[PDB]
Amino acid sequence: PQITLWQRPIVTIKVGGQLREALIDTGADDTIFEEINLPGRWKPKLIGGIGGFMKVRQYDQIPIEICGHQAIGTVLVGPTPINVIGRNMLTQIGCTLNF
Amino acid sequence: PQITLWQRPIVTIKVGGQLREALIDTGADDTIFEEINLPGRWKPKLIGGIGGFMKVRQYDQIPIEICGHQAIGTVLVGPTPINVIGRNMLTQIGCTLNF
Ligand SMILES: CC(C)CN(C[C@@H](O)[C@H](Cc1cccc(F)c1)NC(=O)O[C@H]1[C@H]2CO[C@H]3OC[C@@H]1[C@H]3C2)S(=O)(=O)c1ccc2nc(NC3CC3)sc2c1
Repeated sequence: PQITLWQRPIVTIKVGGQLREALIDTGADDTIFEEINLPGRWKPKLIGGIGGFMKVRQYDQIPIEICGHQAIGTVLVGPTPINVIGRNMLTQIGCTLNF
Repeated sequence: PQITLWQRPIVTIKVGGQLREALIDTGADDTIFEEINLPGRWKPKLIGGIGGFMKVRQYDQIPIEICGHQAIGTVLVGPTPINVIGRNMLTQIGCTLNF
C-alpha cells in the first residue's frame, strides 16, 4: 500500500509464530522488537540511538511477514519503546519514500 | 523524488541560514538536529528513544528547506547521533511510504 505520515506508520507483523505491530522506520538500519521469543542461537550486541545505547540479542535469518509481505533477515530483541521495521527488511518488501 | 532504502535516506537541508544533512525518518514524530544555532526563545524538553531519554531545546515555527521543499514547524536541538526529519515536517512536503 501507500502510507501517509499524519499518524505513525504502524503495520501488522507475524514473526516467530507471534503477531505484533511495528513502526515502518526509514531511520532504522536494523529491525528491533521487544517481547518476542525467537528460537535458536543469538549473539549479544550493543546498539546506539537517541539517549544512548541498548543491549539486544541478535537473531539471524528470521522469517517475518510485514503487512502481508514475506522477508527474512536479522531481528534484534531488546527493550525498545516501540517495535521497528528497519531498512534491512524494508528493502526486501520494495518499500520506498516519495515526495 | 522517490528514494529507495538500500542506503540511509539522507537529504540536504537549510535551517536557520545553515546547511546540514539529515535522515528522512518515518519513525520520528519530531525533527531533531545537533549543532545548529537557532534564534529566539526555546523551552527545555526531555524526549525518549532507544537507550533512554535526551534533553533538547524546543524551537517553534522554524522555517526549513528539505531537499528543495519549504516547511515550517518545531525543531528540537540536542545531542542526536544523526540529524532527523520527522513526521511533523514530512507531512508538509507530501512524503509517503509505498510498497
Ligand atoms: C534515532 C534514529 C537515527 C534511529 N532510531 C530509529 C528511529 O526511527 C526511532 C524509533 C523509535 C520510536 C519511538 C521510541 C523509540 F525508542 C524508538 N525514533 C525515535 O527515537 O524517535 C523519538 C524522538 C523523535 O520524536 C518522537 O518520536 C518517537 C521518539 C520521540 C523522540 S533507533 O530506534 O534508535 C534505531 C533503530 C534501528 C537501528 N539499527 C541499528 N543498526 C546498526 C547501526 C547499524 S542502530 C538503530 C537505531
